[PDB]
Amino acid sequence: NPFQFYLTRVSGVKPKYNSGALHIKDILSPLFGTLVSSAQFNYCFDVDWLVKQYPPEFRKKPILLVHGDKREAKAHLHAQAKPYENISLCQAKLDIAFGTHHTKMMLLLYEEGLRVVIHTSNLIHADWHQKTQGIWLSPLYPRIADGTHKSGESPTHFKADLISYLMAYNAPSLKEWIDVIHKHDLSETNVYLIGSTPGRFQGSQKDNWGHFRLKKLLKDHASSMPNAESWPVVGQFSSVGSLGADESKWLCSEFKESMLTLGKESSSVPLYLIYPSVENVRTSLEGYPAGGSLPYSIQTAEKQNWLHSYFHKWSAETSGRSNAMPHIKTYMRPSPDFSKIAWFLVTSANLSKAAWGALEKNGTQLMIRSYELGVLFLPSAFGLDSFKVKQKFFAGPMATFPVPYDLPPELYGSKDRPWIWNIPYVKAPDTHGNMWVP
Ligand SMILES: O=C(O)CCC(=O)Nc1ccc(C(=O)O)c(C(=O)O)c1
Repeated sequence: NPFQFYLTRVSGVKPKYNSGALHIKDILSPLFGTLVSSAQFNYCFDVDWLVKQYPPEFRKKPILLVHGDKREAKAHLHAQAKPYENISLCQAKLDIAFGTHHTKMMLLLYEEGLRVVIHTSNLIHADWHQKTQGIWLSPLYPRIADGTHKSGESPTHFKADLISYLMAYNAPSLKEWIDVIHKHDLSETNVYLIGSTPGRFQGSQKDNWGHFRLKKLLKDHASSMPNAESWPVVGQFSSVGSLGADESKWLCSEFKESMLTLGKESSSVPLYLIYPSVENVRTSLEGYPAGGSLPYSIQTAEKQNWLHSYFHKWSAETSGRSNAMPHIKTYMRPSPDFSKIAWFLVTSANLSKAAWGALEKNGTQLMIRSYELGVLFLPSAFGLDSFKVKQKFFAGPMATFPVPYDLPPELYGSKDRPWIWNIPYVKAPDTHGNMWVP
C-alpha cells in the first residue's frame, strides 16, 4: 500500500484485527532503524512507561519531550523526567488563553536516516491499549550527502512545511531538529502537512494554518466534480469545543465552507459528525472510563443542543473496533454513496475553534489557540482522481484507502445522547460492572 496509514493495536480483538496494526514498541523497534535520538511531541506523558517502550539498547539515547505544560503541571513533568539524564524538555509557548499543545508526533533520527511519525495517541498506557488511534508512518528519509546541494523536497512541499511548523515554536531544541531535517531527503513524501500553531494570522499568513490551510490545499490540489454539492463532509473526533449559539456562527459558516472546497472556481452539502454516544462508551472494551478521554463537558454541551442533531454513532465493524473508543480524529469527503472519497485527513484536531481557527477582525484575521498536526491524503498526490474505499480495513488493488470506521455513518437514535464526561450515568452498568460518578 502507498498510504502508510495504520491503527494502533487493540487488546481484546481477534488477531486478524491487529495484523497490520502497530504498537508503540513496533514503531520504536530496531527493525525500523538504529535510533540515535528522538523527539516526542505530545500532550500527556507517562515518562516511566514511555522509556520502557524504547528497545533496551536504545533507552539511553537522547529524548526530547515537547509539551505545553505550565506552572505545577510543568513541574510535575520535569520531576517525571529528572531520573533520566538523557531526557530534555521543550515547553511550547501558549501565549493565547485556553490553548493546548495537542500535536502528537515522533521525530526519529537513525544511523540510516530519519523517520517522521504523525499520530493521535498520548504517551500513556491507556491510549495504546483499547482505543482506536491513527498513525501515519513516513518513509525512511536518507541523509543528503555532505557537500551535495539538493532540496530534498517533495511535490507536496512536506519538508518546507514541516520546517515551517517547527520554526513557529521559536525553540532552541527544535532548531536542532530543523537542522536535522534540512540534512535529509524527504522527496518521497506523498502527504500534505496540515498544522495549527497559536497566533493571529492575516494576509500572506492566513493560508498557513488551520482550516484555511486545508481550504488552500483543496483549492490548489483537488478538483470539483459534477454534483459536488451531494458529496458529504464527515468529521470524526474525541472532543467538541464551544461552537456558538447556532450552526451559522462557525460550524456551517466557515468550518464547513473550508471543508467543502474543491478546486479553484468560485450550501446543502450533508455534514456527518461522528462522536461516541453514551451507549457506545458504556458497552466499550474500557467501559465508562473510556469517557475520561472524551472530554465533552456539560457546560459546553448545554449551550449548543442544536449540534447534537448532527451526531452519528461510533461504528467500526470494518476494522473490528466498534468497542474500541475513538481517540483518532479524521475528516474526509465521501461520494454520495460512500464508495469513493475525494480526500482523507488524520489529525490531532478536534471539532473546535481553538484547533481549527476562527476568523476575527471583520474576517481579515484567523486566530488559533493551539498546536495541532495532521496529514492530508489527496488523490492527485497519488496519480488518481479519487480513492476507492477499502471494504474491510485489514483485507486484501492497493490504491483503495483504508477508512477505519463504517460507512454510511449511523445517526443517533432518539434515546441516544452524546457522551458527556462530567455528569453521572447510573442507569446501566458498563462492561466491567461499574457506573460513572464524576
Ligand atoms: O478543550 C476543549 O475543547 C475541551 C477539553 C478537551 O478537549 N481536552 C483535551 C485535552 C487533551 C487531549 C489530547 O488527547 O491531547 C484531548 C483529546 O484529543 O481528546 C482533549
